[PDB]
Formats: sequence, structure tokens, C-alpha cells
Amino acid sequence: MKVEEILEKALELVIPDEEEVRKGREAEEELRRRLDELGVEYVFVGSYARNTWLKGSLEIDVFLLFPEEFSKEELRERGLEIGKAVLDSYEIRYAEHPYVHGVVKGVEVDVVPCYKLKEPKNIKSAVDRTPFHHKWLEGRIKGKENEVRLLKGFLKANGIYGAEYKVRGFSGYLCELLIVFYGSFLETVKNARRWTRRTVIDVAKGEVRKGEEFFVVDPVDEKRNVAANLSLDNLARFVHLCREFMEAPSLGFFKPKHPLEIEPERLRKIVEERGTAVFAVKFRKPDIVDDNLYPQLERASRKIFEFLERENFMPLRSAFKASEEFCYLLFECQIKEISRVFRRMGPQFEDERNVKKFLSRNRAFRPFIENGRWWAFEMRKFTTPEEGVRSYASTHWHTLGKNVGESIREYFEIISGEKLFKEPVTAELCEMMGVKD
Amino acid sequence: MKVEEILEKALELVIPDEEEVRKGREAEEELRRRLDELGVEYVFVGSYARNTWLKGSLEIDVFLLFPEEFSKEELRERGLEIGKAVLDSYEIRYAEHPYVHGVVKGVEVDVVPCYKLKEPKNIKSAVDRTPFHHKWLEGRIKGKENEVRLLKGFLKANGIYGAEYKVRGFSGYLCELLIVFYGSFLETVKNARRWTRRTVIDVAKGEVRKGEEFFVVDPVDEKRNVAANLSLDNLARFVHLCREFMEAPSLGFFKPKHPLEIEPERLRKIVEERGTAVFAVKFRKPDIVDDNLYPQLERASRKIFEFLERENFMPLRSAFKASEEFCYLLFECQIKEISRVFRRMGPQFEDERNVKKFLSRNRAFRPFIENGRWWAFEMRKFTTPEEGVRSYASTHWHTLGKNVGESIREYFEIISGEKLFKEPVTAELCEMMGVKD
Ligand SMILES: Nc1ncnc2c1ncn2[C@@H]1O[C@H](COP(=O)(O)OP(=O)(O)OP(=O)(O)O)[C@@H](O)[C@H]1O
Ligand SMILES: Nc1ncnc2c1ncn2[C@@H]1O[C@H](COP(=O)(O)OP(=O)(O)OP(=O)(O)O)[C@@H](O)[C@H]1O
Ligand SMILES: Nc1ncnc2c1ncn2[C@@H]1O[C@H](COP(=O)(O)OP(=O)(O)OP(=O)(O)O)[C@@H](O)[C@H]1O
Ligand SMILES: Nc1ncnc2c1ncn2[C@@H]1O[C@H](COP(=O)(O)OP(=O)(O)OP(=O)(O)O)[C@@H](O)[C@H]1O
Ligand SMILES: [Cl-]
Ligand SMILES: [Cl-]
Ligand SMILES: [Mg+2]
Ligand SMILES: [Mg+2]
Ligand SMILES: [Mg+2]
Ligand SMILES: [Mg+2]
Ligand SMILES: [Mn+2]
Ligand SMILES: [Mn+2]
Ligand SMILES: [Mn+2]
Ligand SMILES: [Mn+2]
Ligand code: NA
Ligand code: NA
Repeated sequence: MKVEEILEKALELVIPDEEEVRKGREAEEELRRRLDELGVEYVFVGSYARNTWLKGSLEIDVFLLFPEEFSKEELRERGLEIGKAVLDSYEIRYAEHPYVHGVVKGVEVDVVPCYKLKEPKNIKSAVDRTPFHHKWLEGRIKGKENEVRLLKGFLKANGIYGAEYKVRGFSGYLCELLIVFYGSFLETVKNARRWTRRTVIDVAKGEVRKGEEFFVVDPVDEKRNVAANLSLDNLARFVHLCREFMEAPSLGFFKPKHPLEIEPERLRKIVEERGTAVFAVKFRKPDIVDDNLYPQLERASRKIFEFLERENFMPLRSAFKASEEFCYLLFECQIKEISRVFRRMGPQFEDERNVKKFLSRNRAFRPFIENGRWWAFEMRKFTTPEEGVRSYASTHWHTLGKNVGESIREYFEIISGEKLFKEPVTAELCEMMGVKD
Repeated sequence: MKVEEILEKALELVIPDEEEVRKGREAEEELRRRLDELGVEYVFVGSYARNTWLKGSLEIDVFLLFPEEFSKEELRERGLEIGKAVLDSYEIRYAEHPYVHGVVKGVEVDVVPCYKLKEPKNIKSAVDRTPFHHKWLEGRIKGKENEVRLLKGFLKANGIYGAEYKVRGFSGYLCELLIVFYGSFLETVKNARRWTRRTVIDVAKGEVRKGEEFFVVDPVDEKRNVAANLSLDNLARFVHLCREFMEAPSLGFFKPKHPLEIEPERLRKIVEERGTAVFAVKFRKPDIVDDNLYPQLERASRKIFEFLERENFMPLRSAFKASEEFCYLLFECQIKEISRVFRRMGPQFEDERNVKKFLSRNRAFRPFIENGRWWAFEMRKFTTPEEGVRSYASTHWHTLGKNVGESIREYFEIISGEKLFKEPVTAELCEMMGVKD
């Protein structure tokens, strides 16, 4: 409908609505009042402070700013003192080191203790950069606020907004850096069509160059890759989305896909036509945070995938899902059944001692020589990938993540067929198999 | 029963019987008469001449010896003149270049034209060494004649006597060299326990050393590996037989195994228990000599084996058989059925042009990105190894040997199950699967 018109139409999917902006204003002012009354020195940072926050993602970030001469725990203990005092309700969250998260007049707030540093060149971790992030952006982003929200909204609609591990996409800081660097959403999208996995965007130098990996240089700290948590595949997906958008722009790119919602019968028929084995490992979800859980699910699912490959079941793809009480590791394999008999490798013919040992063992079939080396027919203890994974998960739970593996130790189930389709996994299955509408 | 006693008992399985020795004497004398009457200059060479020939393998080798100054075809045309004159019946065989084979008083004879060379250092091919082979052995082998027959008999009972391609075992000349080098059958057997695939036996130097491959240096020509046609696997099998013999000597090692002669029902059950796909390619045997046929069958069977591996049917082993009118290429595979769906590799995400092409094609399922690269689900045109090989043999017969492939072009059949067990292949199947007694 013309790019420029679509972008105007997208601004309403993306700009927070009426009651939301004033909900923030009312929380912010009340928070100021409570802080001011305590004589606390602070700064509101992040996307609230710069009016760059996406529709529906209202959260206030406050950094408490304490004089340089308070020790490491003097900032930690005194910092947590104020968060409790100033929030209606609160939890003690753990990013890299302890901070406070809580609520004020219905609005999410994070309070973080950090040093009040005159100029950077003084950085222990992420926390101490953050005031400088805001400082750097404040007023380079003025005027371009809706460009940021357009980019956030594009990425969110497409499942790649956020650097948390469940997503491995783009952070807010990265989105604002990009807008500063290219000037607009549209220009970011046009130029990202030519990004590669070796693209280095150096914001402070106004430069793009090649490096070893995708790297967005923090203007506040040259060693920091702002895009560190962006996965290779989400970068790929973004580059492709940018190419598709420019070739045929649409409002559709700013609206989340309403999921496939398929009936078990249609999935049964798809699985039939593909001729694969589709199954899942079901187990209880351990009570750990997403940033801990999802890396473990990834590892568990990889280790099982690798086991399936090794055992010649020819896995096609895998996926995983956490509901509220259970986790599922989903697999599709090209081999439903393998022969009972296999070939075991023995020694070179020259090696008399080891040959004697190899031939000592009783077997149903006679070993043989092939290309200078002994081989034996021996018998598998499983012939389906489901039986293999029951064995593997029973015996090798210790490699499947600390908490995921411990859970699988207490209880797991392999589910196939119509029973699999009763579990809340049908969407993940459809995506794994590339099912169309 | 004591080695020394077993060896005495083996001498009767190995020394030609009464009517055979005199059958040879009568043929030899008659052959001399016919040659002498023509004024031909000749020498009886080979195992008849040295009384080293195995029981049942009576054949007379004559070399016609012509003065140095006759051109290449002067020896070829004049040489074939005498073979026709002197044999009762004859064929014109083709070794490296044309010679005569025929019969005299019931006995096989080969007549070969060669130069009468005073001292070697004058060699164009194999033919011109041969008089020198006999010369070298004549009287180094005197006294050790039965040692040779013991070794030939050992190898024959175990299917590895003869350098023709059907066998890829030990030639007669190689057996006599070995006996000269070690002094006896028993010592040959004791020392061969330590042969490796890098063992070089240098007969004329009285030396054993390491080289790049198993090499037995012709005492008559240092460049010639007398063991050139011995396969790696037959060398392995011989080394192992030598170790087994010395550990528990028996007359059994000089008697051919009477074959397994199994009933189809037992084979059906074995195949069931292994859980494999067992099948054969059947086609008409081309009318070519064994030394041409067997290398082609080997190549055909390898190419099909390699196709099966490539297509993920996980072949275990293969074998082949020629009867009088048909050939069979036998296969056993671990996968009886593979899924219809597979993964096709596409381009890296960066490569816009090629990605557009990859995604242009209509497919039932959506392509996806994994590890920086596009992939598509696509559909196999076959899901069993039998269907695969029907396709492969129909389309790629041109790589399956000149004559074997041409035959398969005119007609082939894939046979599985109870029908397979009707063909004269049950022995080869039993051996391929390592079936016991
Ligand atoms: N571990 C952490 N603890 C405290 N602050 C962090 C931490 N990690 C990053 N930060 C900084 O805090 C600031 C706000 O972070 P946040 O992820 O909330 O970004 P945002 O710009 O406010 O975007 P969003 O709209 O998604 O909330 C950023 O400058 C960021 O660098
Ligand atoms: N490279 C491979 N080749 C052949 N077998 C392998 C290979 N890697 C692993 N295995 C076999 O698979 C088993 C399990 O491997 P895996 O890494 O999934 O589990 P693990 O618990 O991490 O390993 P482990 O039990 O050896 O400590 C190993 O114990 C080994 O016998
Ligand atoms: N292509 C050939 N044409 C003619 N002579 C050959 C050819 N190849 C090898 N020879 C030689 O002819 C001689 C006899 O060969 P042959 O294979 O018959 O051996 P043998 O000692 O007589 O054993 P056997 O008892 O198995 O017949 C050997 O010295 C051998 O080197
Ligand atoms: N290395 C491999 N990796 C993937 N595909 C292969 C490979 N080798 C062969 N192929 C595929 O298998 C087909 C047949 O291979 P094969 O060598 O058995 O028959 P060919 O008649 O000798 O080959 P061609 O038809 O290519 O001349 C090839 O045409 C090719 O598409
Ligand atoms: Cl960052
Ligand atoms: Cl030779
Ligand atoms: Mg926040
Ligand atoms: Mg928060
Ligand atoms: Mg002969
Ligand atoms: Mg002959
Ligand atoms: Mn924020
Ligand atoms: Mn383990
Ligand atoms: Mn001979
Ligand atoms: Mn071909
Ligand atoms: Na197990
Ligand atoms: Na074909």
C-alpha cells in the first residue's frame, strides 16, 4: 500500500495506547516522590525514560547512583535497602548480581545499585555501563523515538525481540543503536538486507566492516558486543524478513501470526504422508528461571538428537516446549525401525592378541574379515528410536542439564502417535515439520 | 595328532594318485615325440616339469624357444603354428598376448611362444621371465616337492589357491618361492603368522623387510611382485589360518569344507531374526572370461553398495555369484524402509539470489533456516532399498562394468524373500551373513 503508508499504519500497532502512557506517568511521579523523600540520588534510564518502549511493554528502570567510595557490598546492601522502601511489592531478582524488582501503582519497576562515575573508563560489569548507555542515547534518539518502536514492533511480531534466552533476538539497546546508526526503521531494514554473519557495526566510528562474527560495538565500551545474545539463526531470519518486507511491504509484518491451531486428525495424516517417527520426551518442569531452563532444554534436546544420529535413526529436526508443569523434547526421525543386527568393528588382522580377544566372545554369527580388519555381526538392544531414547534418557540423564537431567531421572515418558497429539505440543510439531496453512 | 603326523597324513590328500602321474607321463612323452619330429626347440616348465603340481591339477606347460632375431609377430605367428600341429584339439587363448591351449592324450597343455634368451636382463612381458622362473627353481626345489604340494593343498582347501581373479589368492610360482625361502611348509606357516600388509619377502636377497605393500620380490626380476594378485583379505585370511593351524593342527585344514546346504525355512528364520532386507539383482551372465567377468561383478556390486550407503539404507555386506546362465549381486541392508520425507540442503542465508531460487520451488512443506543455512523438506522417490536399486540399475547401468552393465540394460530383476531362496545363491547368502553350522 506504499511503504510510507504502511509505516504510518504500523505506528498504531506500535505506539502505546492512552491509558498506558498515563499509567506510566502516574507510577513515575509517585516513584520520584518516594525516592526524593528519602534523599536518594537516582536516574530513570531505559526505554520508559526515552519514550521508546513498545506498546504493551511498560516497565520503569531506575538506577540508584551512589558515590564512588562505597565497597562492593556497601552498594549491594544499601542499594537493596531503597528498592524495598520505594516499591509497593518486590522480589530480589538476580541478574549478574542482586537487584530489586517490584511494582508501583500497577507498573513494573527495576531498581539497580550502581556507581556514580564521572566519565566511564571504569567498568566492572554490565551494571556500570547502563547509565552511560542512556547518557549516550539521550538526545541522539530524540525525534527518532517512533522509528525505534517500529523496529521493536517488527521484531516482536516476528518472534525475535528480546535478548533473553527463550528468544535469542534483539535487545532494546541494540534497536536504539541501530536507529542511531541508520537514521530510521526503513533504512535499518534496507541495509540489513546485506548483513552477513561477519558484519561488524561500529556505532561510535560510524563504520561497518568485516570481522569474525556479527558484532555491534557498544559506543560506550568497544569490547562489548551489544548483539552478543542474537543467535545466528535469528540474524538469518531477520535479514530474510528485511528482504521480504522491501520486496512486498505489508502491515502483516507488524502483526503476530495467529498460530496454526490444527486438528489431531490432520497432524496424523501429515505424519503418515512424511512416513517418519514423531515422538516426545515428557518430564516435569524444574522450578528454575527461563534463562536457566531454556539453555538446558536446548542441551538436552541436542544430546538426544546427537544420540539419534549416532544410532542411525536419522533425526530430521527437534524442538522443545515448556508448559507450566511439564517440558517436552520433540523429535522427528527418518527411521522408524532398524535391523536387530549390526556390524561391530574389530582389530586389524595383524594384531594377534586383540584378534583372539575379539573372537573369544560368543555370538550367533561368525565374524569376518573385510579390507584387512575383523568385523562381527552383533545385536542391538533396541530397534526403534523411541526404544533408543528410553534407554538413553534412563542411563544418560546426567548429561542433559543439571535440573532437566535430575527431573528426567525422577520421571520421564516417551509419547508417540495420537497420545502425543493430546499434549500441548501440536504447534511446535507443526513448526518443526514446516506444516503450511 | 602331532603336527608331524598330520603333515604325513596330508601328503595323501595332496600327492597326485597313480593313474594321474602316468597319465601325465604318457601325454608328455607323446608331446615330446610330436615336437621332436618337427625339430622344435622347447622346454617343459611349470609344476608338471618340477613334480610340484597338486593332486587333481595336471597341466603341462611348454614354452617354445625361438632364436633372438625373430620380430614380435614372427614369434606370434610361427609360435601358434606349432601349437596347432602338436595338440589333439586346441583353442587360441589370450593371456597378455596370444598363445595356444589344447589337449594331448587326455591332458591339458599350454604352448607359449617366447625368446631363447641367454641370461635375462631382457624382458618385455611375463612370457620372457617364465623360462627363467623354471631355471631359478629347478633344483632349488628338488627334495622340497611335497612341501610345495602341502602348501598348495592347504591354500586350496581354504579357497585361496590361484592368482586368477575369481580367487585373488596364491599362484604356484609364489608357493615355490615361499618353500625355497623358508625351507618347508611348516616353517612357511610358522613365519606367516607374523606377516603384515607391509611385509616384503626378497627371495634372492634372503631377506624380509618392511615396504609400502605386501611384496614378494621375483628372484628373476626385482620389479615384479609375485604376490601382485593376492588380495589384502586373502593375505589376512592366510595369516589367521596359519595362526589357527599352529595352535591346534588338524587334517581338517587340508580338506575343503562341504558347504552348509541350508533349507529355505532356516534362512527365512535367520533373516527374520536379523531384521534386515536381503535381496539380489538377477541378470544374464555375459559371455566373457572369468578374469573379465569377476572384476566387473565386483565393480557392479560395489557401485550398488555405495548407492545404498549414500541413500541411507545402511548396507551390511554384499556378495556375488555367477552360475552358467545368470549372475546375482546379493545385498543385506539394515534399513527396510526409510521415511518419504528428507532434508535437502540449500544456500547460506546471505546468498540472496540462490535463496530466492531455492524458495521458488513449490513444496508441500515450508523450508527453514538451521545454523545459518536454508534447508527444505522434500520427498524421496523410493523408500525401500529394493525400490532404490530398481531405480539405480535402470538408470546407472553404464557404470556397472562394460558387459555386466550392458546385460543389466537388457534385463534385470530384483528378488527378495522366499523367491530369493529359490535361486542358487543360498550358500553365498549364508556366508555373507556369517551363518554357523
Ligand atoms: N544485567 C543487567 N542488570 C542491570 N542492567 C542491565 C543488565 N543488562 C543490561 N542492562 C542495561 O539496562 C538498561 C535497560 O535495559 P533493558 O533490557 O530494560 O532495555 P530497554 O532499553 O529499557 O528496553 P525494553 O523496552 O525492552 O525494556 C540498558 O542500557 C542495558 O544495557
Ligand atoms: N563419538 C562417538 N562415537 C561412538 N560412540 C560414542 C560417541 N560419543 C558418545 N558415544 C557413546 O555414547 C555414550 C553416551 O554419550 P553422551 O555424550 O550422549 O552421554 P554422556 O553421559 O555425556 O557420556 P558418558 O556416559 O560417556 O559420560 C557414551 O558413553 C559412548 O559410549
Ligand atoms: N600370462 C602368462 N602367459 C604365459 N606364462 C605365464 C603367464 N603368466 C605367468 N606365466 C608363467 O608361466 C609359468 C607357469 O605358470 P602356472 O600358472 O601354470 O604356474 P605353475 O607353477 O605351473 O602352477 P600350477 O600348478 O598352478 O599350474 C610360471 O613361471 C609363470 O610365471
Ligand atoms: N559423492 C556423492 N554425493 C552426493 N551424490 C552423489 C555422490 N556420488 C554420486 N552421487 C549421485 O549419484 C548418482 C550416481 O552415481 P554413480 O557413481 O553410482 O553412477 P554413475 O553412472 O557412475 O554417475 P553419473 O550418472 O553421475 O555419471 C550421480 O549422478 C550423483 O547425482
Ligand atoms: Cl548491551
Ligand atoms: Cl610371477
Ligand atoms: Mg526493563
Ligand atoms: Mg523487570
Ligand atoms: Mg598351467
Ligand atoms: Mg591351460
Ligand atoms: Mn526496560
Ligand atoms: Mn552418560
Ligand atoms: Mn602350470
Ligand atoms: Mn549414471
Ligand atoms: Na539404558
Ligand atoms: Na532411475
